Amino acid sequence: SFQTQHDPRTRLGATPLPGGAGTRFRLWTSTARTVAVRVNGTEHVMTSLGGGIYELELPVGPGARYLFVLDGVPTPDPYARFLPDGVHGEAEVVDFGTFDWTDADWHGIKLADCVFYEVHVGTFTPEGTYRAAAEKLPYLKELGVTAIQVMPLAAFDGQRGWGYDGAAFYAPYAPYGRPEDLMALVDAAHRLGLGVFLDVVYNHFGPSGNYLSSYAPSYFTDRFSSAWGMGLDYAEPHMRRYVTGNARMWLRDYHFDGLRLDATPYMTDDSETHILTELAQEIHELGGTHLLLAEDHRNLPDLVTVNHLDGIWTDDFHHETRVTLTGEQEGYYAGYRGGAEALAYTIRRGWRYEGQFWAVKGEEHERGHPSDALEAPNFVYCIQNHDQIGNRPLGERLHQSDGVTLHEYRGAAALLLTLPMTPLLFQGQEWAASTPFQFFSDHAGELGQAVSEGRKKEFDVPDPQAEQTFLNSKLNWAEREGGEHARTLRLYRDLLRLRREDPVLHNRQRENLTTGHDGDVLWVRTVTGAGERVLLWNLGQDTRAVAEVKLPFTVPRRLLLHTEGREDLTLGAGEAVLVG
Ligand SMILES: OC[C@H]1O[C@H](O[C@H]2O[C@H](CO)[C@@H](O)[C@H](O)[C@H]2O)[C@H](O)[C@@H](O)[C@@H]1O
Ligand SMILES: OC[C@H]1O[C@H](O[C@H]2O[C@H](CO)[C@@H](O)[C@H](O)[C@H]2O)[C@H](O)[C@@H](O)[C@@H]1O
Ligand SMILES: OC[C@H]1O[C@@H](O)[C@H](O)[C@@H](O)[C@@H]1O
Ligand SMILES: OC[C@H]1O[C@H](O)[C@H](O)[C@@H](O)[C@@H]1O
Ligand SMILES: [Mg+2]
Repeated sequence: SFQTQHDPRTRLGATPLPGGAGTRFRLWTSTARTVAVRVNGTEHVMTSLGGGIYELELPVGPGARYLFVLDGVPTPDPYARFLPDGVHGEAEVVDFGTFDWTDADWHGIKLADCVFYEVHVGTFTPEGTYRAAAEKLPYLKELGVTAIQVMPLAAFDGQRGWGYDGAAFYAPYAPYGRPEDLMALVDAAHRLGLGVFLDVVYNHFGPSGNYLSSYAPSYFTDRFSSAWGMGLDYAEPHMRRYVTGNARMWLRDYHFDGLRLDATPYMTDDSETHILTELAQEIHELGGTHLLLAEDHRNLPDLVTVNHLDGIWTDDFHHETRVTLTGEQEGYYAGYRGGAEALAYTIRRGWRYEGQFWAVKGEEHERGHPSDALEAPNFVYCIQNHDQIGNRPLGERLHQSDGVTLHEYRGAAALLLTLPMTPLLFQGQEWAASTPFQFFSDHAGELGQAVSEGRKKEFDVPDPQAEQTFLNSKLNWAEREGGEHARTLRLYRDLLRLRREDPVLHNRQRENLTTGHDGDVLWVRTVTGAGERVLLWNLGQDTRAVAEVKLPFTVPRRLLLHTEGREDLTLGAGEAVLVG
């Protein structure tokens, strides 16, 4: 009996009318005294319906250009479906009915079947567009990933950016391509049997191009703030519907299989039904198999069990892994010892912090909750993602950090890709890419200068505003064909094939997973009705024979995969083996 709050009849923004009758324009304003739409350069006064709702139907169709005029001020449409001249410009009318989808036989992807591959459209290819990205889909299918995780596409200011400065949430960022180019990308992925997920940012708007307050200051609250402005007021139903409307667009209109909600701890809502719960209700009302994941550092199972999200990006695994390999202790890395025993524990518990004191200076509190309710697929694990690379001063990747060997990097991949938790890989990870992933932006004027200054002060640090910082983050595809890059790629392929094919590795139950250690050797054991597998990872500096590792069970004898392709059951420093 949940009824969506959304009706195409009353949708805010510009919506094509049936019967070729044109377009219905709608907006909500709490403060404007005069309200007009400017279409293709001509102003038309809009009809006042009450409740600050304004509407007008005109015989213009898809492709018409418009913005609204509030008390005589031309103002971009926050509900714009496309912004061909960027976030300060006219919107284009978009008709979602005209694209010829060929993915009728695609029915989404279950979380337990996902191996995510995180893509930044601007850097994934030289062109930095959906059309160029689509040409890499067969490579990704053959690689063995099953779901692309696309960084945010909401329009933001400037000619490149990560996506976290999105301001017009309904408008795919024009430099990447037109709406139909995005549809072509999703349709192509589906035809290859790959899922496509989108990163969406419902905790804040970027600093440039967000005009919602021009319509109604009450979209936002002074009670709390975001990084860029006033906090998003989830007590206000129009603010709720701005994001639930947006979620439904991406899923229904662009055929995304799921969404990754950025920084859910900062979606503040004291309503009876939390906005996260209402998001789940709204997307499920679509009657598909769409998934919602949360990026959430609180180690809070209620995200799944109460808000009915599907899973959670859980960084304790990533952090424990990095500290294991580097010994670093700056910032939140101080929360972790690292090492075989620490990793065994963190895997056993899903996440490490289940209520214990987090002693990180400046952040001290009792962090997290018991993980018992969560099942293996509910945890999303990685050893690399945009933040864990990009929030480093030089944006270097794990194998590029001081004191990490390629052998260790390959061992880390084996651990990640054999665990029943849902893995995520960052673009280029699979071939040990030579290129960093640095923080880049392209804001205008004083704001641009403030970002450059901000980055310098926070930590030579590459200037985020420099074109070179963007270009230095571009993938170099040719390099994967040779040397250590090719070796790493072969291993990733072998791991992903084993994940797919191995009947024991099909396990998705924490009940069947056990872990432990002998000195600096980590072991991870899976036992199902199909058999037994053990992953051993030598995190020490010396060589260890599998036969001499003390285990509370008899080690399986058959060598299924060795991270350095060795014939015998011996582990060099940093190496791993899967036995069965
Ligand atoms: O404060 C938020 C929630 O805390 C508890 O929920 C967590 O802790 C429980 C055991 O302490 C677990 O059973 C549960 O899976 C966790 O999410 C509390 O039980 C909830 O009602 C609170 O909302
Ligand atoms: O070598 C001095 C440091 O020893 C420990 O850290 C190392 O050993 C950990 C396993 O116990 C690894 O995770 C870590 O990468 C190593 O640096 C100790 O924890 C540190 O506090 C010492 O500085
Ligand atoms: O993983 C825990 C960390 O997550 C970060 O994203 C939080 O903002 C930071 O405060 C915390 O130390
Ligand atoms: O601005 C007048 C009213 O406009 C809309 O109804 C908002 O949903 C409501 O919260 C507000 O009180
Ligand atoms: Mg020992």
